[PDB]
Amino acid sequence: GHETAAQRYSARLLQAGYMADYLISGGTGYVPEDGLTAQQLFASADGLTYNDFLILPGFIDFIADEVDLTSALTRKITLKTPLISSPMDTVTEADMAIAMALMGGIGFIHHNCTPEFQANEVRKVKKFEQGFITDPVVLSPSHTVGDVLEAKMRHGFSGIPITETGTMGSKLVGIVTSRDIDFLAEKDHTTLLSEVMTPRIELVVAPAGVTLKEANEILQRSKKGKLPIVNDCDELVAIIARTDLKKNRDYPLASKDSQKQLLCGAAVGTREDDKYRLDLLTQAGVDVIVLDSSQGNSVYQIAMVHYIKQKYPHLQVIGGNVVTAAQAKNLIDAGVDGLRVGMGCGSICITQEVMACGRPQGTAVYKVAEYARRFGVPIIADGGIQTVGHVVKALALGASTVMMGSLLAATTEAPGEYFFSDGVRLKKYRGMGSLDAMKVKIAQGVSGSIQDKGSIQKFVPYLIAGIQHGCQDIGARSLSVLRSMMYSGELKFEKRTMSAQIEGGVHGLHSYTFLPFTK
Amino acid sequence: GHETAAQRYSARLLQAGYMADYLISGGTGYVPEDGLTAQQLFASADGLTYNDFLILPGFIDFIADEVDLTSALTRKITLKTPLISSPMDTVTEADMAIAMALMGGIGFIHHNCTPEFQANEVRKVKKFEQGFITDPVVLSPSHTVGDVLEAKMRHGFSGIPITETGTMGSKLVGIVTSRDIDFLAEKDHTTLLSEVMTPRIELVVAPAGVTLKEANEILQRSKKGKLPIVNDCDELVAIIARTDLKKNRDYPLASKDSQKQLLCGAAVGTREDDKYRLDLLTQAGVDVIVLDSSQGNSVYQIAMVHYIKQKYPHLQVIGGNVVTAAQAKNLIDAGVDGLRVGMGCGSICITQEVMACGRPQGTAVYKVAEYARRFGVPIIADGGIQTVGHVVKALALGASTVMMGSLLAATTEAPGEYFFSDGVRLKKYRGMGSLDAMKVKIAQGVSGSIQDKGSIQKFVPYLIAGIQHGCQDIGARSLSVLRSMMYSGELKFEKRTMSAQIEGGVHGLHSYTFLPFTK
Amino acid sequence: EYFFSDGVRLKKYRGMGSLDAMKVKIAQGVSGSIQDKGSIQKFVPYLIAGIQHGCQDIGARSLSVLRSMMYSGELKFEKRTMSAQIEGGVHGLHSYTFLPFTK
Ligand SMILES: NC(=O)c1ccc[n+]([C@@H]2O[C@H](COP(=O)([O-])OP(=O)(O)OC[C@H]3O[C@@H](n4cnc5c(N)ncnc54)[C@H](O)[C@@H]3O)[C@@H](O)[C@H]2O)c1
Ligand SMILES: NC(=O)c1ccc[n+]([C@@H]2O[C@H](COP(=O)([O-])OP(=O)(O)OC[C@H]3O[C@@H](n4cnc5c(N)ncnc54)[C@H](O)[C@@H]3O)[C@@H](O)[C@H]2O)c1
Ligand SMILES: Nc1nc2c(ncn2[C@@H]2O[C@H](COP(=O)(O)OP(=O)(O)OP(=O)(O)O)[C@@H](O)[C@H]2O)c(=O)[nH]1
Ligand SMILES: Nc1nc2c(ncn2[C@@H]2O[C@H](COP(=O)(O)OP(=O)(O)OP(=O)(O)O)[C@@H](O)[C@H]2O)c(=O)[nH]1
Ligand SMILES: Nc1nc2c(ncn2[C@@H]2O[C@H](COP(=O)(O)OP(=O)(O)OP(=O)(O)O)[C@@H](O)[C@H]2O)c(=O)[nH]1
Ligand SMILES: Nc1nc2c(ncn2[C@@H]2O[C@H](COP(=O)(O)OP(=O)(O)OP(=O)(O)O)[C@@H](O)[C@H]2O)c(=O)[nH]1
Ligand SMILES: Nc1ncnc2c1ncn2[C@@H]1O[C@H](COP(=O)(O)OP(=O)(O)OP(=O)(O)O)[C@@H](O)[C@H]1O
Ligand SMILES: Nc1ncnc2c1ncn2[C@@H]1O[C@H](COP(=O)(O)OP(=O)(O)OP(=O)(O)O)[C@@H](O)[C@H]1O
Ligand SMILES: O=c1[nH]cnc2c1ncn2[C@@H]1O[C@H](COP(=O)(O)O)[C@@H](O)[C@H]1O
Ligand SMILES: O=c1[nH]cnc2c1ncn2[C@@H]1O[C@H](COP(=O)(O)O)[C@@H](O)[C@H]1O
Repeated sequence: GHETAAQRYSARLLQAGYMADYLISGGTGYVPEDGLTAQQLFASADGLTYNDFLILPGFIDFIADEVDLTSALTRKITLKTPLISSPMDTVTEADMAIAMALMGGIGFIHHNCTPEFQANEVRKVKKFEQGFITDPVVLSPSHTVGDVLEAKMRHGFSGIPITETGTMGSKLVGIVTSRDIDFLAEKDHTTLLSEVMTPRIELVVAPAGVTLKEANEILQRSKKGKLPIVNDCDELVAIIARTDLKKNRDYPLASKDSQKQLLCGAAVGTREDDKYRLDLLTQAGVDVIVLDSSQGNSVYQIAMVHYIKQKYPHLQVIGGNVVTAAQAKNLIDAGVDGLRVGMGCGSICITQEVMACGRPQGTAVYKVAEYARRFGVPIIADGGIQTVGHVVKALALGASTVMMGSLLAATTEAPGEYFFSDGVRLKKYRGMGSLDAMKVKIAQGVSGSIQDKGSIQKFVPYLIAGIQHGCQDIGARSLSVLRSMMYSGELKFEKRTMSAQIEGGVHGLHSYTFLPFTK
Repeated sequence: GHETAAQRYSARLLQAGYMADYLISGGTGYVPEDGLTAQQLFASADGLTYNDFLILPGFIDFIADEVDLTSALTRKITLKTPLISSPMDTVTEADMAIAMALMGGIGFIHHNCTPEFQANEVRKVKKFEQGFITDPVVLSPSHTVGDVLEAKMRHGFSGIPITETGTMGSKLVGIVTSRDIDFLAEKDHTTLLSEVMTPRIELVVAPAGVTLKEANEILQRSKKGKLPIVNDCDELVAIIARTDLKKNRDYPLASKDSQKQLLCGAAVGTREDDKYRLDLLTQAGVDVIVLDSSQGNSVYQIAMVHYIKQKYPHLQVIGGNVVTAAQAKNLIDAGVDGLRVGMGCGSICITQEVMACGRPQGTAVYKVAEYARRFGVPIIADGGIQTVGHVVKALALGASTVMMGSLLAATTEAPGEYFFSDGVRLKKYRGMGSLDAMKVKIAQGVSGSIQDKGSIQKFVPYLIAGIQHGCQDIGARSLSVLRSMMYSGELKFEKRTMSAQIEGGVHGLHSYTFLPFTK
Repeated sequence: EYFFSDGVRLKKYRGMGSLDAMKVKIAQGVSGSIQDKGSIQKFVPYLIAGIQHGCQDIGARSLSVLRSMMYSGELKFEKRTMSAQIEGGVHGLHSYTFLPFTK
């Protein structure tokens, strides 16, 4: 368990020169009671959203950089950062899902596409960083230089081992890389690969059955770009690439499986066709599934959870969108590994004014997360996240991870093109029930647009630093400590009137121009 | 009664594989308590309007299309859809009242007109769709072709049976339709109808005393447009027309009486003059009456209710406007068959800031409907209905039907013309106390304008799909089940702070553009 | 389809070089939108009546006569300064609401 502000302060006093006190209480020192407990804040029976309250500051005895952001995504998946990219077609295809997994979050690929398109986008995420490359691009020596350029333009891989048959089930005869085809003139689609490959007698190779680390040290000291791995009869078993050692050095938080591939999630619906779609995604090596619906407490979703759990029992499933403990119960009881929380919040949404249904998102995160922790189930807080203060509030109220749409929209890794709407660079961002993309067919989203924010790799470390500094002013040394302080009543809250929200912002300045972060 | 979310979920589990539980309670399974009951929401003693609360989502085990929207309008009238057009001069003359009754609602014709104009607009509604046409347009053969074109331009009917004397009580001698006068040149007002009519020896006719379904089958297999009905002495009793079989096929929800005529309501005031008006409206065949006043709990209105009930005892009467149970009591006790609820809500209204009187419309619907169900009396929620979410909320709080002004204004079927005011197409919409149309003479309305929305026949199925999808996310199979869940405490509500209303809308998008429905 | 963008009914209208619907590929159109105008069968007779009344006020019995007066020098023109374009519009009214045509 955590240690109290009184215990920490008392310990820092015991580290310096500055009796019967331990006998009166002991460890439980006096702190004057101020603000509300989360139990008391929500006992009010009014719909509170992230703007309607504040967190009171604590006691600081660590630097903001020591703050641990490690988070459970599901019963069995842990991420080094609380951040998830929302499965929408204007937010997350493979470029976004790679960028989010590299910065220590995850992406879920959207399903407003064909089953084969979605499984191919998952396959692009899983192939980006590698331990042993077990299914490399291999060519036969009767091929041309034109084939090596076409392979580079079709996959993107310039380093191609050459085996006799042209598959892994064969003897290695050489390697072709970019540096031995790059200078060739346009007399390409004539020249055979035996004329250009570095031949197998010149190669540094390692014997099959080496661990990934032994093989790393062989490749590392060899100064080569690739290391082929070969069996006792001299056949090609795998390759490894120094690029992945560079990627590893460059991204110390990256969310990876045991094969050193990035983690990827995907969405599916609750139709019969989603059963086939799920089979392609599991063949593509997907790590976790979202069941992606406005109202997840349905007989159709509970059927699809039981189907996934009976067919792919090692696969992780997140139950859909819920806002009440009564909804969360039937999906936790159906056997989900996590839940998505939010309905009608979300910047592009109109569900509340179309359907009458929804809930205020601070209340929904608190009520669903307080119910879900009784069973050990993690919560994703989804939509309404406009600031790093909303992320810190969502995490403080009991969410394990936060899922963002509009905050990640109009980054360089978000799908589509910029188009410069109205004297601003301004990219498109639509919602999935938007009727802009897909019997009267009612809309539930609004087909809007968002300002440019540059790369995820520059914007997510701003989120991480904001969350860590928020935890430091609270006095929480990790996100697990922050939630422990909240359920214990140590974390205190204050409500805001309207004027309190106004004085928290920027007042009667004439001009106003904040710079978010400077590096 | 109705079956609960716990009972339904348990039943859907018993349809598959996935004990003391029945002995501990049985049927009343555990659901965690979350949100407020309607009785607890309104116990707050604060004026809540449709924007200040949300409905929490339930359990789904049916498709949204199964949702039954059948509603009581009065103690004795039932409509296949909850929707009513408000009796205002910029909303509802006969074109609107026909369009609303065809889509399974009703219209009440406005009274900012003469008694003879209002009775003629009712008569136009009652004539649009027909079983037996019992007093058809008839001519003598001694009329001219010019008289048939004049009849077509004065009534709108082309199929004119010809009887000797020229009335529906004389020997049939032929029929004239459009196809036997349409090609005639401008030598019209000379030629006798005997020269053009299909003669009685050529006609398909049916014997008087057939049922409507027997006559339908005879007309149907004949492939003619009309079927005359004739008695033993071969005089014209009635006609039927295949055009009405097409109307019946084309509009499966249409609100019809036993004679297969559309239902129509009308407004009258509480002055002594309104008795003559009421005589003419009942002559025209009107089905139901509104008594149309800002404050219905008056001695004048209670007089007029007693007069209508003593004179036309089969006629249905709706009480004025009320917002308190103390008002509702004296009108229910005077013997009304329904109540109109709302005062100072309504988009064009200023009565609250002029008179100091009114009530917040969510509270008023709840308090009046909760009092009125004790006596079996239906409620109309009137005014403030800006969205399909407001309709679902009004119905959930206990209204049986919803009456709309500004939402139906600036459709094609609403009275007046468009006039393109300020770069927007903008039809007129005014309120009935506008002083634009009806001592110092104080105004209570504001003479504004509303954007074009096309046909009622395209816009009402959008309302219907929105209400059905709203019921589906709530988990209600019908509007009766929705109100039963509300009075039982199964239906749960949350209040909204102002920031909760903000996050329910559209956030910091730059551009924003929602298509409401796609077909 | 109409899509109701900002409290106005709002059908789409683009230009054929708009890069919205078709090497740097330079764009030459802008992909805007236009307010609802109803049917061609109701709007074209307003155009026809406006053209006929314009010809009548000019004194021309047909469009061939109108062009014949122009090439002959019988048809006369006046230039407009900017203030002349302003007085040809609607002036210092507070509210303004023209009905185009009414059958
Ligand atoms: N979280 C939100 O607040 C929210 C709100 C609206 C839409 N969305 C998103 O929009 C997208 C579309 O999903 P959706 O929300 O329209 O719900 P959905 O696509 O799951 O279901 C749409 C409709 O079909 C029904 N349905 C689903 N599976 C069915 C089955 N097997 N048989 C019969 N009927 C079935 C549902 O009950 C509902 O009426 C998703 O990305 C979703 O997450 C999200
Ligand atoms: N519901 C609302 O919030 C609201 C508010 C204002 C107006 N309106 C509408 O505008 C219109 C006018 O409303 P109104 O209340 O002015 O109509 P009204 O005719 O009831 O009011 C007429 C005035 O004279 C009185 N009066 C009515 N009958 C009388 C009689 N027999 N003898 C003597 N005095 C009599 C009334 O008490 C009132 O002061 C109606 O269409 C009504 O629905 C609605
Ligand atoms: N070839 C290869 N080796 C890797 C990769 N990622 C990690 N390794 C190696 O596996 C061992 C793992 O050590 P770390 O990299 O510190 O830990 P990690 O958890 O695997 O990855 P990070 O979370 O990125 O630090 C080291 O020997 C690494 O060189 C990769 O993508 N490819
Ligand atoms: N060569 C190769 N790399 C693969 C393959 N599958 C995945 N990769 C990854 O792609 C990267 C290697 O790309 P290469 O084309 O070989 O070139 P590189 O060595 O990265 O050199 P640069 O691209 O110039 O930096 C590594 O991160 C590999 O893990 C494959 O079949 N062949
Ligand atoms: N002909 C006729 N129709 C009547 C009369 N009263 C009501 N109607 C209705 O008026 C409508 C028009 O009738 P007609 O003019 O005969 O033409 P129609 O048979 O509907 O066929 P259309 O020419 O396609 O409109 C029908 O829907 C009838 O139900 C009446 O006296 N004569
Ligand atoms: N002539 C005529 N027959 C009708 C009309 N409406 C229904 N019918 C007939 O009445 C009988 C009952 O049909 P239903 O399917 O029950 O029609 P309905 O419920 O009365 O009316 P809808 O709600 O319009 O379907 C059939 O013989 C119909 O053809 C009508 O307006 N005119
Ligand atoms: N394991 C190996 N043993 C021997 N030679 C190798 C081995 N792997 C690659 N080569 C050869 O070494 C040279 C450089 O290969 P490398 O993979 O580093 O090239 P590259 O990735 O195209 O270089 P660059 O990064 O500059 O573009 C090539 O001639 C290539 O065929
Ligand atoms: N019951 C009948 N028996 C015999 N002939 C009939 C009968 N009813 C109509 N006719 C004749 O049949 C012809 C077509 O009549 P119908 O009512 O179908 O025409 P219509 O509705 O005016 O045609 P349209 O829809 O094309 O405008 C006319 O010559 C008409 O006089
Ligand atoms: O069209 C839509 N209507 C309603 N909710 C949507 C729609 N599309 C996505 N959402 C939700 O909006 C969330 C993103 O909200 P945002 O981060 O505030 O922009 C998503 O993760 C979904 O839960
Ligand atoms: O002039 C007026 N003043 C006050 N209330 C009016 C007036 N005319 C109509 N109303 C009310 O306004 C309702 C329509 O409200 P709306 O649907 O919000 O536009 C009507 O059904 C009447 O109850």
